[PDB]
Order: sequence, then C-alpha cells, then structure tokens
Amino acid sequence: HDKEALYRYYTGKTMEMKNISALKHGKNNLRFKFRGIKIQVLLPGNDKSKFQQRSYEGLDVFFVQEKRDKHDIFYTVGGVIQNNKTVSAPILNISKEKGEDAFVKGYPYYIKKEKITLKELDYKLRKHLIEKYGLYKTISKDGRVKISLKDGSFYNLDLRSKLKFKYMGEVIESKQIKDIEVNLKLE
Repeated sequence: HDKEALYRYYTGKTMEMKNISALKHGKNNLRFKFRGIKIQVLLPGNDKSKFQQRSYEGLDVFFVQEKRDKHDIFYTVGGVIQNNKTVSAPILNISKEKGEDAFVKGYPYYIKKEKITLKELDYKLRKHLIEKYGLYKTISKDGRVKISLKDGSFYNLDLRSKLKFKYMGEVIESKQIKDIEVNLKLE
C-alpha cells in the first residue's frame, strides 16, 4: 500500500515553471496561472520569513501535484525560489546489493540551476532511482539518500516515506553539494 503510494507520487505530474508572477492567498499560499492552469502553492511554516509581501515576480516554481479539486485548482507544496538562475555535477553513489556486499558505483548527477529546493532534489533523485533501479517498482522502499554539502551539512532522506511538507521549502545552493549517497535494499 505505502510502497505503491510512493511509486504513484514520485512518478506523478510535475512541471518546472520559470519566471512566475504570483499573489499571496490567505496567510501561507501563493496563487498563479500557468498556461491557464490554476496553481496554488502552500508555503511551509519554515519559509514564512522569505515571503513577507503580497505580490511576486520572477519566481522559480517546482510543481508536484498533491491534488486537483472540483474547481480545477492544482495544489503543490513549497518548491519556490525567488532569484534563481540556470552546471553542478556532484557524484551520486549507489549501494544496491542484498546483504553485506559493499559494491558501489558512483557517477555524476547533474543540476542545471544555481539553487534547488530540497523538494525538487528529493523528487528528481527518487524518479531517477525509480527509472534506473526500480525503486518502489521492483525493489523495496527500504533505502536512504544522504545529500552532503561541502561544509559538512547534510540531509538524510528516508525512502520509506514521502518527504514531509515542512521541508519542501528549504533551498540548497547547488554548487555546495559534495556528494549524494544512496543505500538501497536495507532489508
């Protein structure tokens, strides 16, 4: 059930929308139209300090469909960067053998943007693992992804659940990413 829900979520509708103008709706949403589609973005509580005005121009939005309602409003969470510019090539390394075998393959993973939300990085990394290695399709959801930055900061993502909404606004400077360690089939 949860494995299938993850498969569906991480292969769902997404759009990268560049140079967006948007208006605040209520205290913690943004609204805009893109190609005529009504988009409402929930701003996670952690990111309130960045969004202290009523209208915006030049936003970069990574849309992931959480739902579409009766009125054809399409809802997404976080994924907004105010001043983005569009190559970072951190090494992605994968460990995917059953049991002890420590065999690992590392290769460059390309990021075109100067800044990237944890939301977009999480999503695209999972889609990569779904498509290349069968994550949630032919292998289990028991894995982890550790994104390390040059200063020693890191984000450890649990592949057994969806990224939480509260973390979908975090912005990462793409050139700071040192490496991405993926451990799969953790039993």
